[PDB]
Amino acid sequence: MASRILLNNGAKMPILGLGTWKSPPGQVTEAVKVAIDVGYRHIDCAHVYQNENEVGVAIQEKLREQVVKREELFIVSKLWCTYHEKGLVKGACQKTLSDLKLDYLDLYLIHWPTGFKPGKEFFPLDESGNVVPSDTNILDTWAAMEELVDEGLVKAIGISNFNHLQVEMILNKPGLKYKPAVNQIECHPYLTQEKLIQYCQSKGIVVTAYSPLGSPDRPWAKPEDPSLLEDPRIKAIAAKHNKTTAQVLIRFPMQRNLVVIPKSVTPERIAENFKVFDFELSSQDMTTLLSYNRNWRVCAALSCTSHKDYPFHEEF
Ligand SMILES: NC(=O)c1ccc[n+]([C@@H]2O[C@H](COP(=O)([O-])OP(=O)(O)OC[C@H]3O[C@@H](n4cnc5c(N)ncnc54)[C@H](OP(=O)(O)O)[C@@H]3O)[C@@H](O)[C@H]2O)c1
Repeated sequence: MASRILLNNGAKMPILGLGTWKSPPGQVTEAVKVAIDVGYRHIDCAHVYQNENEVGVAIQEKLREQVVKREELFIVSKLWCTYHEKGLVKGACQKTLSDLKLDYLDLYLIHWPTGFKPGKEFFPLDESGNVVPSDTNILDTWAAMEELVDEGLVKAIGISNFNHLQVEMILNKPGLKYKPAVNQIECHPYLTQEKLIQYCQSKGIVVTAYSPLGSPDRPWAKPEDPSLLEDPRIKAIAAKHNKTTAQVLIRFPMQRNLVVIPKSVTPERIAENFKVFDFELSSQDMTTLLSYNRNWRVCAALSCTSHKDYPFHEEF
């Protein structure tokens, strides 16, 4: 298992990174510090997570301690939906850079294909409970992302939560300057993403699997929802390897040539979750885990189902 995957800009992206959604500001600094100590080099961030300042504190400390240098880190962030207007993209990226205390990102993603009404609220809703969209489109937002590469603010650009037709839109764009390097999508045994992964990989786009543990901390979880970490069939695979269920769930996407970004703020779990380069899942294990697909999404953006660019009406 090589620890990095080559992107279309010649850079190498660590296949195991630390997620930071719902890592509270009061805990994320320690989380990132520990992660860096134990070998994480890739950190997945976003302005919408409201903790980039505190991620930045951790990175700054570890740079100053001489634990890592900047070139060894792979820092990812994402353009939030309220900043899809071409005139807002650079300022949104620069806010992220200022909070992270960095002068470039290794990768900057369009967080969702859906643009929302610009304003202070991250999720502007109307009386029907539906999001208020913006008059933005994928191709113009992409052109604004491209300018960030041209200006040296980001080394690579990509997308997140795009369906294959939305990816195709960018790929077919007249005058395209940079292909998306990465599509970051939800992926785990209950949402195995065979078709979208095959599509992206065939196009030279690296896939990053988010919510690989099934995001048990997600805010809209219901008591009846499937729970991957507690699935006894996965516990059984883990026991056979003398590993934890999380370790199996992290190794699974790695063996599909995906990048994976498990989130924790708990130091012991951060360290444990990285110990996935000392075992292999068998063909039977992989097949069994793939067979658990139920097309069950934890991140279905249910307030956005009427947005013109909602990604999940399409099969993939
Ligand atoms: N692009 C997008 O739209 C999008 C959407 C969702 C997620 N993401 C990215 O993907 C990252 C990962 O997804 P996620 O945060 O949704 O969920 P996840 O990584 O599937 O699961 C995170 C949860 O698992 C717990 N956990 C972590 N390690 C564990 C272990 N060894 N044993 C037991 N529980 C463990 C964490 O608890 P503690 O933290 O309390 O230890 C947390 O509650 C996010 O943080 C974010 O960076 C992106």
